[PDB]
Amino acid sequence: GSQAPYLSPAVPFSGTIQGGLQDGLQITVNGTVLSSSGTRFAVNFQTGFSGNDIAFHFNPRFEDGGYVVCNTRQNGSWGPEERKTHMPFQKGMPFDLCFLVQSSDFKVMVNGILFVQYFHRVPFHRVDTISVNGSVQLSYISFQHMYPHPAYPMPFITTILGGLYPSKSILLSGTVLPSAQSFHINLCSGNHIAFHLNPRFDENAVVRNTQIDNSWGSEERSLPRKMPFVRGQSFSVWILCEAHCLKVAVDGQHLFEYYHRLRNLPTINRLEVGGDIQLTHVQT
Ligand SMILES: OC[C@H]1O[C@@H](O[C@H]2[C@H](O)[C@@H](O)[C@@H](O)O[C@@H]2CO)[C@H](O)[C@@H](O)[C@H]1O
Ligand SMILES: OC[C@H]1O[C@@H](O[C@H]2[C@H](O)[C@@H](O)[C@H](O)O[C@@H]2CO)[C@H](O)[C@@H](O)[C@H]1O
Ligand SMILES: [Zn+2]
Repeated sequence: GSQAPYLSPAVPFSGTIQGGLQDGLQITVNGTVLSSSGTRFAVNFQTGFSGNDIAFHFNPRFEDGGYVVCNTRQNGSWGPEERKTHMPFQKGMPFDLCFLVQSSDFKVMVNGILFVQYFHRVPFHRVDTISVNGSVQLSYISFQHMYPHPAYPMPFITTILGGLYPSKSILLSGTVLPSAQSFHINLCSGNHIAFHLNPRFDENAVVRNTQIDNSWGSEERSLPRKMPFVRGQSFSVWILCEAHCLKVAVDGQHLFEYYHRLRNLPTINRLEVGGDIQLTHVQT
């Protein structure tokens, strides 16, 4: 069983990794590097919340042409720095950063490409905390016990085992096709669509509705700001189920609430994704 994800955690952030790091554990970080608020950010796998002991410090730096520093801190002492002289991140752009823990190292992938392989210097069992600081904003941090990035056929239909309930979250990472017209995300119950999320680029709107016995209800189109999705750009979306409504955020920014119309939450046990996007991650 994998622990629940951290949704839109505020930076600086520090959170427990339930059960500590384990061989086969994959930690996914979806966020966006700030456009004009600093020149570096870091993701740390550490022991406790002090910072004196960081088993793995992943530090992208938008300095001197861009590079990334990897190191370990033990009892306040930094070890030999391991640097990658190329920068896979971009200011103002969302990213998919995944850490795969293995017996001898951390496999670090950025937007689907293996970027760094960091051999353990400190026993990975001693890591019980993940922290994030710097010029970055977070959408979510998820956990999954293990392909790190499998191919998702479109449309993608999958079962939400156990269905919905208060505190249940659904996560999605993908990319809007450059030529995208629209795409949708449905949470279904039998022959009904409990929740329909439909971003439309041509209409420049994000439509939400419910379909009962093939009949659509009142459309909800409210948005706190401009269209959050961009053509050709990667994105992340999380849907949090509460007793009275669903809360939806895109790239870490709350977009809206959608009060339940179909109330038997456990029956909402199917997720369907279709349209003009490519999927990267899905957690149900
Ligand atoms: O409410 C979601 C469904 O909308 C349908 O289109 C609506 C359209 O949004 C509205 O402006 C009006 O023209 O009525 C249409 C038909 O109901 C979509 O066709 C359907 O796929 C859902 O997205
Ligand atoms: O090594 C990780 C650690 O680096 C510190 O900065 C280093 C710097 O990278 C190096 O070139 C210089 O010789 O020493 C500095 C201090 O050790 C950062 O300050 C720290 O936050 C970590 O990123
Ligand atoms: Zn990933």
